[PDB]
Amino acid sequence: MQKTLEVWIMPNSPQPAEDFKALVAPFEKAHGVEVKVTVLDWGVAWTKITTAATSGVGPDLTQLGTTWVGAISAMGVLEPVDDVLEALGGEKAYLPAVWRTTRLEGARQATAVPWFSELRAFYYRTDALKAAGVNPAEMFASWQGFEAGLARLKASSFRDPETKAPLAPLCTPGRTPRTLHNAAPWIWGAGGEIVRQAGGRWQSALNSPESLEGLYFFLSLAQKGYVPAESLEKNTAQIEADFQAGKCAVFASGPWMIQRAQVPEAKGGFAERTAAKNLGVAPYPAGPKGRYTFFGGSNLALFNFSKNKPLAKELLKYLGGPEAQVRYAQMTGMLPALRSAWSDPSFQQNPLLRTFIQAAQFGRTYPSLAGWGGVENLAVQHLGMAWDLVAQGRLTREALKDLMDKASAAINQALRHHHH
Ligand SMILES: OC[C@H]1O[C@@H](O[C@@H]2[C@@H](O)[C@H](O)O[C@H](CO)[C@H]2O)[C@H](O)[C@@H](O)[C@@H]1O
Ligand SMILES: [Cl-]
Repeated sequence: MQKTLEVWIMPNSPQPAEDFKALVAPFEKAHGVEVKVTVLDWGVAWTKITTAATSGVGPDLTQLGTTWVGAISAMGVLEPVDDVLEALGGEKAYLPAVWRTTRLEGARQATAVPWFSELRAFYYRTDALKAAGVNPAEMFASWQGFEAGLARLKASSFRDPETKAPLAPLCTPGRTPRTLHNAAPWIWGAGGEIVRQAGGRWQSALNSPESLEGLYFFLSLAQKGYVPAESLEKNTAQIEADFQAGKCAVFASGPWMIQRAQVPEAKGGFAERTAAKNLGVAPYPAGPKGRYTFFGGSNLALFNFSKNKPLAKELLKYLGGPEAQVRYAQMTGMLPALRSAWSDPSFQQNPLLRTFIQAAQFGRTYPSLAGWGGVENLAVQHLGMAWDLVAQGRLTREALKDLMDKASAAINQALRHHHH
């Protein structure tokens, strides 16, 4: 009789269950096991996972967002996977920002195996920068170059061949629960942080001088006319759609847009569009205190009530390992989490994907706190109010400071009270 393993995943790929079943079919055959997959919507998965964790009933493996690893690990419900990670090549096999997501911050044992990385870089219209007299090498080198490039893009008379209208210089979604990930590289490039250990415990640093310098630099680009009114009312998918449709000269996204530019609109791509034929990528520009690439993605964890921890760890080694890494990155439009897979020809032969791997060298993640969930909720609430002021042209350094002072009080309260 076939042995059984159960895995919970989120919708990472176009046919989530079918793709995952294709991914693991070789493992199934090699180990005489049927891997049962259950797909959870991103918005319901956290509660289903915490219900599994406290009830002691659930799958053998679950996908976790990198930002969830601290909270679940602090519940004491995850099997240590230092063995699996040593098998896959240890600390040196991962970018440091990815390695940080294998455990609760400061914890003795690893509780999650890196599966795939989300990262962000700037897509840009090669045609629009040429017409505006902007060298992408200079525009994406520094904050000064970035803003000077947007000023040249705003002044340009260039029109999209299909829309027959001007392009907005920069699009950024102002209506998203993931708004903190778009702010994070500006906070970081100014020498700031969302949280910092201050007198030995974690506190908000959103109201630090450096955090406020970075956030004002980014949010003030909208107030200067570089981001349209309508973008601040849109979500991540709607901004991708606006770039595909020729409305934006520059926007931040992940690697999946490259594949989408190769596929016809009938298959959900944008190969027919001017943007697909005039596509550039550059990493985030260097701020005054450094250059940082937002990293996220997903890991896999083993529940300590699993009835077959040895076979589950063979599946973690398979999913974390070279061949499965490349294949699942292709399926999902993400990067491999395993650093050795960044040298696969399927990343090396495409110049746009080579640029993503250059951006990956600056990768940075949030601290893996047990309380991260509450921190991010509160940060997003107050960043939402800051974007609201941007819409009215009423974001001053003082109004931003007042909002991040409110966020910091609330975050510090949440961090003190986190239940164990
Ligand atoms: O906040 C949970 C996790 O969110 C992950 O991002 C997901 C995107 O990659 C996917 O495209 O959309 C879903 C639905 O909005 C996102 O949740 C991040 O990659 C993780 O780092 C994060 O823990
Ligand atoms: Cl941070």
